[PDB]
Amino acid sequence: SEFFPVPKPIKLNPHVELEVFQCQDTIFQLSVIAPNAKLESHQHPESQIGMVLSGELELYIKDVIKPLRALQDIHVADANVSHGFVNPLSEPMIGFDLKRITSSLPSEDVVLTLSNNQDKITHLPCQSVKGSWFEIVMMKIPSGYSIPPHQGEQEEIGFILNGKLEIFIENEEQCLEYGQIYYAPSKVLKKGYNSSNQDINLIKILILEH
Ligand SMILES: O=C(O)C(=O)Cc1ccc(O)cc1
Ligand SMILES: [Fe+2]
Repeated sequence: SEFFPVPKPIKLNPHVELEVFQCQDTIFQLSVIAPNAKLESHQHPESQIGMVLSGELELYIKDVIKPLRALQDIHVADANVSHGFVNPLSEPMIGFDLKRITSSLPSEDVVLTLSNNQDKITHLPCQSVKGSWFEIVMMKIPSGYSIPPHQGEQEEIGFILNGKLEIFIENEEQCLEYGQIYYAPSKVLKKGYNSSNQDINLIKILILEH
């Protein structure tokens, strides 16, 4: 559905497998990059951001090489900026990316790092960073916690890394596990509930432009 999109599985080359989700004008993908993969640099008109979830990655961008750490660093490739990658480990890299034709002014950094903060709506501790066209928030949803009803001005895409989370968007409800996402367009009512006995790690991306 629009709010709980079904991914399309793609194999991009012998090294890269993707689960591709459409979120109106944003594409969200979960990636699996093979052990020791070299990914040739490419460019495209879509701006791109992403993070490693498991493993490690090296970003090749603007004639420098930047390491990317799991659940910490976000790579940022503005429109038509040439970017490539190496997986420096003999383990697969599991990650995600978002791609979107952006209107915003250029990003000042090719790598951003999450830092400790507080989630506005819930007042729960989180780690976050804000970029030129996006904000990424990672946070633990405690066992039993109810994410209160909220209508955001900004589009939001989210997913979890472990456990099972109940998510309601506008007029539709699903239990989410890792491998699925939710998409909440601007102004839709969203709420959620961790009915499991474990703390759930949630990542959300707010799209700052329309
Ligand atoms: O999917 C994208 O746009 C990426 O940026 C990941 C990527 C980069 C370079 C390649 O040669 C293949 C895949
Ligand atoms: Fe790319």
